[PDB]
Amino acid sequence: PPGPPGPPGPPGPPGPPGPP
Amino acid sequence: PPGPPGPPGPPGPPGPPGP
Amino acid sequence: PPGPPGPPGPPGPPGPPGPP
Repeated sequence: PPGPPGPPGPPGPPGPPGPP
Repeated sequence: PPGPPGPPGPPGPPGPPGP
Repeated sequence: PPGPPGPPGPPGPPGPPGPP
């Protein structure tokens, strides 16, 4: 049989700047 | 063998308003 | 055979504060 799933991916980048 | 890591997460949410 | 890729990473952190 196939091996198991790999681990989770890394966290995404920061979100965008807030508004003024 | 185990598979590769999954993909990057999405961007986070917006920062807060400025001063 | 190799397992499949893992699941997605989590969201990134919040963006920075907006300008004045």
